[PDB]
Amino acid sequence: EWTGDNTNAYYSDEVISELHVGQIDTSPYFCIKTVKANGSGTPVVACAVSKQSIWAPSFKELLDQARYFYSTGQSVRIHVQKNIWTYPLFVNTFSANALVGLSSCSATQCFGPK
Amino acid sequence: EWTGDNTNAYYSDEVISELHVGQIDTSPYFCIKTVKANGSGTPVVACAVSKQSIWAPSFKELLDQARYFYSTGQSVRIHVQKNIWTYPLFVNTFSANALVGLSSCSATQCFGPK
Amino acid sequence: EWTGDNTNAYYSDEVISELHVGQIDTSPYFCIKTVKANGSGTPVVACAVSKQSIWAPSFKELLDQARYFYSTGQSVRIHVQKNIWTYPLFVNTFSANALVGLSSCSATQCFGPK
Amino acid sequence: EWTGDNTNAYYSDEVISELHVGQIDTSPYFCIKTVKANGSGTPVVACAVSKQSIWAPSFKELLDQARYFYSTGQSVRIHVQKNIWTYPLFVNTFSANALVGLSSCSATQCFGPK
Amino acid sequence: EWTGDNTNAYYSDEVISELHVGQIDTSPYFCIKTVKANGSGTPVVACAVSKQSIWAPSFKELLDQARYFYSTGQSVRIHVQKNIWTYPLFVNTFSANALVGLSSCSATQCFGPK
Ligand SMILES: CC(=O)N[C@@H]1[C@@H](O)[C@H](O[C@@H]2O[C@H](CO)[C@H](O)[C@H](O[C@]3(C(=O)O)C[C@H](O)[C@@H](NC(C)=O)[C@H]([C@H](O)[C@H](O)COC(C)=O)O3)[C@H]2O)[C@@H](CO)O[C@H]1O
Ligand SMILES: CC(=O)N[C@@H]1[C@@H](O)[C@H](O[C@@H]2O[C@H](CO)[C@H](O)[C@H](O[C@]3(C(=O)O)C[C@H](O)[C@@H](NC(C)=O)[C@H]([C@H](O)[C@H](O)COC(C)=O)O3)[C@H]2O)[C@@H](CO)O[C@H]1O
Ligand SMILES: CC(=O)N[C@@H]1[C@@H](O)[C@H](O[C@@H]2O[C@H](CO)[C@H](O)[C@H](O[C@]3(C(=O)O)C[C@H](O)[C@@H](NC(C)=O)[C@H]([C@H](O)[C@H](O)COC(C)=O)O3)[C@H]2O)[C@@H](CO)O[C@H]1O
Ligand SMILES: CC(=O)N[C@@H]1[C@@H](O)[C@H](O[C@@H]2O[C@H](CO)[C@H](O)[C@H](O[C@]3(C(=O)O)C[C@H](O)[C@@H](NC(C)=O)[C@H]([C@H](O)[C@H](O)COC(C)=O)O3)[C@H]2O)[C@@H](CO)O[C@H]1O
Ligand SMILES: CC(=O)N[C@@H]1[C@@H](O)[C@H](O[C@@H]2O[C@H](CO)[C@H](O)[C@H](O[C@]3(C(=O)O)C[C@H](O)[C@@H](NC(C)=O)[C@H]([C@H](O)[C@H](O)COC(C)=O)O3)[C@H]2O)[C@@H](CO)O[C@H]1O
Repeated sequence: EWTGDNTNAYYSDEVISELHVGQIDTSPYFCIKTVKANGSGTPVVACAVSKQSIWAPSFKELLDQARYFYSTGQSVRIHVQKNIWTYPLFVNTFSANALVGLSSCSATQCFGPK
Repeated sequence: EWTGDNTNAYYSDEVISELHVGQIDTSPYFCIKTVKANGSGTPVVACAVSKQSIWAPSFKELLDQARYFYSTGQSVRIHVQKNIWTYPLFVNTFSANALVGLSSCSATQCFGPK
Repeated sequence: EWTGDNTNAYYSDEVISELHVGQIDTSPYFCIKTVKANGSGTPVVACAVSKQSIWAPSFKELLDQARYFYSTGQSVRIHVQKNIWTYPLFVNTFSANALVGLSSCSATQCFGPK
Repeated sequence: EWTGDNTNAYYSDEVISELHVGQIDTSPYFCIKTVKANGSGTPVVACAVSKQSIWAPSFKELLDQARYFYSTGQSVRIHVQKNIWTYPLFVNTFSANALVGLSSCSATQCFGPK
Repeated sequence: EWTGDNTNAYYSDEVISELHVGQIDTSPYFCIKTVKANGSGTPVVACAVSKQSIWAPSFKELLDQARYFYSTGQSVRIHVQKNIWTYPLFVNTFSANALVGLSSCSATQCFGPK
């Protein structure tokens, strides 16, 4: 598997606006919120939980890269795979998206799979 | 278990104002204090111990997040599980609360379980 | 093997312009895009992939160093080994270049092999 | 054992003046120096040594926390256990104080065992 | 062995001018160049190789301490042991000096072995 599989969803020109970290089922997890840098669209919520999903190996690098991007506030493309999380109250608070990639976006192009 | 369980407590629009690191019983641990962004209400102290309680496997993420929210001074929702730590002079100095989550807060809302 | 083997290629006076982090084939990975400080020449793309290639041991060090040199926008020499990644989609989204070294530069020389 | 044990000694309103990193008999170590924020008293020196003494599990948590309080220069409470390091030249260079905790100090009381 | 053995060599009031990360013989390594803050004297180049020499255990501590001092630009004392590294293409580019510790320096004194 790869972040750039067309079986994943991505969203260009996003700013990570909120950040949460917590625990579920003996696993640490974090979620981010992103909103469009130009005020449009609707927000995207994605999580990563450290020992679940096929994306578990990525957890610490994702979290670290989320934390960095969140602090600079730059334009980023956000990559997810839908319909991964299953605890109903959890997906209610956040969503069922699994974070799978982050790409910095210039004003013209983004630096990730497309 | 889950950070967002209803058996836990949360306190919104807090800002982390104190941070302390030590060791207890061969265990790294940290403690934070939080005060209302407006300065009213009663402070919240919560603690994480790296080898103890169901919440140990998230020790370092929570430390890393508590540190980041500590430096920015931003307003956050802090989540605890009360009546966890039992060494009475530890508890007297700090709390019986286990830290189990940290969410960023917008002025709108906070990005965490309710 | 060594970063400064003549079987490797390097590009001085570059600026890490873009950063992407993702997961491929159970490995967390990152790529960078470096531009000549002025606008000259063609960009170079280079990836490091946890647990993959002979350069795997250096993954975390090159990821932290890249994060730094990218936060500063300072001049660097970037060292690569060509034709390492073989997945044609990944190679077309990025490059086959394995990142193998990163050097700061002053106004005259860069601090690394050449 | 605990940072807060009355058999341990501590110092309020310190600022981490210096920071040093080295190795001694197999172990990475670091030493800090603190002086009172008002100029009073005499400097405190404290060291932590990896894989050595009962405080060894805290080495990296304590180093990260020492680095951070160093970078900010904020007022802190340093907790130590005295007479731990015996290496005569090392102690004459720094001290035999083993670093057992770090506490933030704000307008009101220092956040830690008192 | 100890950073401050008089069989080692040190230079005070230096600034970390350049940083390089790379890999050699399956081992991440890094090197630094230091110049007198007053401009006097000749640079010192020192390196740490994560798998080799008796200073291996402190590889990561020194890496983290070098990166911090390099980012503040503050004056330091660098300690090295001469004539450690043997591979001539490596020593010709950098040095045979192994990095063995780092101290922060006042305008009057350095906090470390003399
Ligand atoms: C000139 C003009 O008027 N352009 C606007 C645009 O606002 C908008 O185009 C956006 O910018 C780029 C190209 O113009 C990108 O292609 C965007 O396309 C994607 C993206 O984010 O990269 C493609 C991606 O596959 C889509 N993701 C999914 C799951 O379908 C997303 C997504 O559809 C949007 O970002 C919306 O996301 C949310 C949650 O709101 O877009 C593109 O957004 C263009 C859109 O058609 O409308 C023009 O008017
Ligand atoms: C197409 C199809 O329907 N195939 C079916 C599956 O629907 C079916 O579903 C799985 O059954 C398992 C047996 O209980 C599990 O319950 C699966 O859900 C869990 C899991 O254990 O893996 C339940 C668990 O509570 C979840 N944890 C959290 C924090 O939410 C996990 C977790 O969500 C996932 O591990 C991570 O996300 C994913 C999707 O990877 O999901 C359940 O899906 C299964 C047999 O019952 O196989 C086919 O028969
Ligand atoms: C009077 C008495 O000891 N009764 C106990 C039961 O309570 C006991 O479960 C224990 O509760 C104790 C206090 O009532 C201690 O918490 C026990 O051990 C420690 C531990 O080391 O694990 C002691 C230690 O002081 C505690 N650390 C701190 C910072 O307070 C820890 C820590 O609190 C643990 O995480 C427990 O907290 C929770 C809710 O998980 O507990 C603890 O075992 C039971 C078996 O011990 O039967 C009686 O002996
Ligand atoms: C005699 C005197 O000091 N008079 C006043 C004091 O009111 C006050 O002195 C210090 O004020 C601090 C509060 O900000 C602390 O209360 C000091 O108590 C401690 C401390 O640092 O917490 C208590 C601690 O137990 C002591 N540690 C040890 C090993 O004994 C330390 C220590 O004695 C001092 O920090 C000095 O140590 C060194 C190396 O310098 O003190 C309290 O003493 C302060 C208010 O203005 O100054 C005087 O005016
Ligand atoms: C006011 C002004 O313009 N300049 C002064 C200088 O006089 C001063 O020079 C330094 O003064 C220091 C404190 O007095 C030390 O004496 C320095 O000597 C050492 C050192 O770095 O610690 C002593 C040390 O033992 C020597 N190391 C070895 C292996 O011999 C080194 C070494 O010789 C030098 O660093 C030169 O090395 C190279 C390759 O360049 O010197 C002394 O340098 C100045 C700081 O340089 O700051 C002002 O106070």
